[PDB]
Amino acid sequence: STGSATTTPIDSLDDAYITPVQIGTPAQTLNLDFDTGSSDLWVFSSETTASEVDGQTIYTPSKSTTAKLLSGATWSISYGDGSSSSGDVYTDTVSVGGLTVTGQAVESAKKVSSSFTEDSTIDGLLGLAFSTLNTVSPTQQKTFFDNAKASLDSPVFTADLGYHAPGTYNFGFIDTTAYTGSITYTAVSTKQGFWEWTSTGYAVGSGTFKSTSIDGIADTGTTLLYLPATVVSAYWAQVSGAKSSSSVGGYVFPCSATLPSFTFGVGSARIVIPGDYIDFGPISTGSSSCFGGIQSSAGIGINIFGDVALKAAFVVFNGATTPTLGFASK
Repeated sequence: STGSATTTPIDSLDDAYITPVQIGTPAQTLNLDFDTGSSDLWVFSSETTASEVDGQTIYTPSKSTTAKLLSGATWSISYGDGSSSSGDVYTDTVSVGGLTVTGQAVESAKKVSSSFTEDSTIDGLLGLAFSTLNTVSPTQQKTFFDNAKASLDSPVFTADLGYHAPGTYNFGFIDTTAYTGSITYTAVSTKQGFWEWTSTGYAVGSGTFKSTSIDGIADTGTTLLYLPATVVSAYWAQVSGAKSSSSVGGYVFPCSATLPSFTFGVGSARIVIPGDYIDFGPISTGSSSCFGGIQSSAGIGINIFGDVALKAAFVVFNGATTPTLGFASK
């Protein structure tokens, strides 16, 4: 089997991407944030505290004839951005773009933090990291991809995120018309539960490529590119007037600037992020200072190849016996 669904930026800055997902019988369609950096499929629901729901579409398990409460199961997750959610657990039928899993754990939120309430465009998350990170207790549950894997034509999924434009998540096949050149595959460590790999270096604009190992994670649920302070300083040094702002919490730059591109290495191959992908717009409404899309990972403990990097590439998440990651230009 295969599945294919279109993923769409939630706003004009590509702050995140949403993909429609069918849950239950009859289908309830929710727009979920596909997140290769986490492993819980959770949704706003009829159980969510009412004051915490502000425009999201909710899953109502009582209206799904295939929903079954998973007895005694709860979940609670806290994300790197400070947001969180928690609740109970049903199993139900879940379909993405024509691909169907019966018995998928659907984590129904009783509580969400303020940032989720404030984002009316995200109905929940669909985790695509490794199932060892799933938070369901006392019996950990499998991700949608883990459940679908054995049925897929090939044990893979692909992310093709657009810049200011729709894109595609495919399960079970590689669309060889979706990228240019070849796909370069690189090794993955699953020891932290992530799609963790080692970039071979970077360049800023037309500058010299610096060979240096950058360990980090391919994370479709993180907006920006988080890289070591030395690399981020080298990038923003090329932008007249850019500086690191303590009040804003990262590098900012004059909105009148034209940004240089940023290149990262995948083996001997190179992915080029165009400069405009690095512009996240005014720091506050009406400001002429703009937020940068490359920021330091120094306070994180891990580098994050988020959407800024991934949307410059066609990305294969290869769930073969030994998982690997593939990147092609597009």
